[PDB]
Amino acid sequence: IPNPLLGLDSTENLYFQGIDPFTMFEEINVVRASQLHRRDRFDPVPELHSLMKEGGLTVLGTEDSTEGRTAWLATGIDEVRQVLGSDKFSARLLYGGTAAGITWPGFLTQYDPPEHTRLRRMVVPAFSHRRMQKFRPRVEQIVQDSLDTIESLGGPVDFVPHFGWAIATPATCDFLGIPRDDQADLARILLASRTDRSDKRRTAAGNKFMTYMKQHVAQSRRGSGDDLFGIVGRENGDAITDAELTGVAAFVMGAAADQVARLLAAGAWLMVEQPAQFALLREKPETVPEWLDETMRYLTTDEKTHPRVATQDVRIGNQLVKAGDTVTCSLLAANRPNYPSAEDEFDITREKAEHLAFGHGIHHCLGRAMAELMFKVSIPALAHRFPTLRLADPQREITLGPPPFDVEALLLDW
Ligand code: HEM
Repeated sequence: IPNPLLGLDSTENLYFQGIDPFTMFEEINVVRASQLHRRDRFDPVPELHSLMKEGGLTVLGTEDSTEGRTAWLATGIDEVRQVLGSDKFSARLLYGGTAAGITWPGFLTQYDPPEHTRLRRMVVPAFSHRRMQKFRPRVEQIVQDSLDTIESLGGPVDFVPHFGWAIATPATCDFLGIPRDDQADLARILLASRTDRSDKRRTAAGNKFMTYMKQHVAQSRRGSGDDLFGIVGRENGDAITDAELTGVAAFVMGAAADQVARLLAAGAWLMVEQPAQFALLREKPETVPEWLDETMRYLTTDEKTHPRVATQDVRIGNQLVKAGDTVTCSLLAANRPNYPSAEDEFDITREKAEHLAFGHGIHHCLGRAMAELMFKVSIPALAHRFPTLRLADPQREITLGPPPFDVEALLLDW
């Protein structure tokens, strides 16, 4: 029971007779983790910078009950790696007990070994470095088309739709063999499922997409395409279900496509904030072999991992994480440990900049090679195309939305 006589926070004060206390505990902690992972331009916010100084593992929240659950945040790189690499944490148990089945088939984030291992192993070959090599020429074409469209319009141009989304939509669609004629309507439907203010209309749109995708999966899984479905379906036959394939594909075009768009927008913004450094990339790329890793480290566009649930008591760094506790890992804190300082600042010329922008352990980003391909093609292509790229209005702050790193609009001229 919150006490609204004492405090002002709306989220913490929400109460009505018959409210679920556990739900409120979970939701408040999610809100806290989210607030901590907003950004101050490219930087951690002061609240996270402060929290980081406290130690490598801190309490986000601790339930009203005697012997109730604690939600933890891991910020130290050692603690983050330890939690994410441990077999004593579950991802599945975040969504229900041992009894509860899979809620969203193909949502790998939600599986534990052994079934996480089998499903990921089945879908892995479609996401390989070799497979991305084969995909590069198509990505290069997508990027040039987008730059052509930008140039043809004239500045100012909003790089969120015209760069991030203009690349992410066709790239993710092409990867799944989605016919060119279907892609614009699908992107529109996905927009509605991500943003519509009516939850009812949001669900209708989501269902419309999943219906299309289920049909596409059934059509493609036994055919001869180089799309995800042909590859995985030909290789695995009936061992992978239509629902599992639908789930994987939907993540690629849904959530993951949003991530790529957000990364590309954040990248374009960094280029106009650090033009001398990216001039080095376009004119002498050989002198900056590790530019990609440094950029990923600095940007950390996926600030935090999904909470993991302790399956038994476990020592993390110095603390005791009790069975049933959750730990959320701050990839942002792990990647920016020395913020602020000269050494933390973006430096394109740095030695092999090591980072956890794509996570760690068994759940590490399946699409890392794809995301990297996207970025390694798009950013240099943009730099060469528009060397004079700048903010249309240097006086105006860039508006950032809720995490993950969410550039709402990026008006650039050249
Ligand atoms: C289209 C490109 C992408 C695809 C297809 C993709 C796909 C995936 C999938 C399927 C997972 C779950 C893997 C598992 O649980 O075994 C995952 C995890 C993850 N991805 Fe991506 N991803 C993409 C882009 C990105 C980007 C741009 C970032 C930002 C750096 C990112 C960061 C992460 C992180 C941090 C995790 C681990 C989450 C956790 O441990 O809770 N991904 N990715």
